[PDB]
Amino acid sequence: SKWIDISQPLNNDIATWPGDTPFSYEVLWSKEESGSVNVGKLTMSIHTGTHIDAPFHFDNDGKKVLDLDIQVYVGPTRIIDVSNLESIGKKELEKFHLEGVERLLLRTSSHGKANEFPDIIPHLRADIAPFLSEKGIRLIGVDVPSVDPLDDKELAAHHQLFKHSIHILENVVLDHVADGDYELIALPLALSDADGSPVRAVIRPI
Amino acid sequence: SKWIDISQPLNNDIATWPGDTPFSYEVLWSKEESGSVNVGKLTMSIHTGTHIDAPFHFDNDGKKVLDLDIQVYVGPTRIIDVSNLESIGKKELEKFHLEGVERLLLRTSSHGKANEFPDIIPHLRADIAPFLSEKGIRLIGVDVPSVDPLDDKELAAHHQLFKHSIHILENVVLDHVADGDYELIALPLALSDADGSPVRAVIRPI
Ligand SMILES: [Mg+2]
Ligand SMILES: [Mg+2]
Ligand SMILES: [Zn+2]
Ligand SMILES: [Zn+2]
Ligand SMILES: [Zn+2]
Ligand SMILES: [Zn+2]
Repeated sequence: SKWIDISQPLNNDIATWPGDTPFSYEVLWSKEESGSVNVGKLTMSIHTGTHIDAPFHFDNDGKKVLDLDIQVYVGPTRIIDVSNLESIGKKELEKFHLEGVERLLLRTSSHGKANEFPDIIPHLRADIAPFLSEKGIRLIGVDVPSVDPLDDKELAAHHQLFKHSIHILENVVLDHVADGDYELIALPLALSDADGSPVRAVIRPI
Repeated sequence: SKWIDISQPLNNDIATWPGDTPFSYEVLWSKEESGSVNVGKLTMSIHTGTHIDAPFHFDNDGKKVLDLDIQVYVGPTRIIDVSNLESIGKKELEKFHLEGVERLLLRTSSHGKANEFPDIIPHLRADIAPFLSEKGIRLIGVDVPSVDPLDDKELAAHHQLFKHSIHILENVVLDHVADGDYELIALPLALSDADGSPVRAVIRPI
């Protein structure tokens, strides 16, 4: 079975958090100019497109990207539909059979426009974290830019998730994939000091 | 079996090519400033650390990163030792068992210092490409910054490899891994317009 891309295309039209570094890929020096190669430059916010958060993003004493365990970001994953819900917590996830699940992707289908930043999204409620952690879930992914409300300064979901050893993947693209079981790859770059990393998230049906 | 990291750590001390953008990770907004999060800004040449080249790097009409087939960058890989050789071509690879191999990583052990740019490296000779392609090899990886000599402006190996449908992975770290068969992951970011991408390359022993 083929790997399926669930990442947002990265280009100058992609949205960012309000005021954050705009995405920029540019050819600084062309093959015609250099006589051999197109020399590029990439400038971006960490939290652009499909990406993972490190605890340092919301906790000054939290792990940086390179400290994160790579095993978390590769392996069996379950994908479920949680569309048409203002927020997702224990109550909403109790209806799913999640025994033995290690990684969980949530399709909210709430936004899905990579080149616009949403005004509101469905967030995850804090009680989701003990619930998921008890099941053995080590990674949660969402198809929106955040696990907390866009205007929230407390970031209760970010904090509680990492308190329970649950890692965070944001802006996956899931409208073209069915619910069910897959193998996931969503590896951070080896960034020694960073608060997160863009990733190429892909999945393969089991 | 656990995944093993074969990527170079990315930080402000990493080496770059002569003439390339220096690597920069900075915290744009501190948690003190934003009131909630540390937000990072990443500026880099795509040919920094462990990365893949897109044909657009050396051919104006070549594919950009997002156009590359993701299947090439995930799957069975063989790792072999080609240390203490000034250059590697058909002659040097004939002695290896490579039947059915799809992806090949070459340990030159020539450099291995991510924070220094080498003065000389072992390059791949152009006759490597028809040889590897005939065996079905779709990806070649090296533990140095280039498949061509550092001062070479023609980039014969880059061109010939692509001419034979062989993709290119550079700056893997292989000094801590044994020869043999593994599963490789080395996925480019979903960069619409780029000449290459940093990757998180990891391997798992069969
Ligand atoms: Mg020229
Ligand atoms: Mg603390
Ligand atoms: Zn984020
Ligand atoms: Zn986040
Ligand atoms: Zn390169
Ligand atoms: Zn190259």
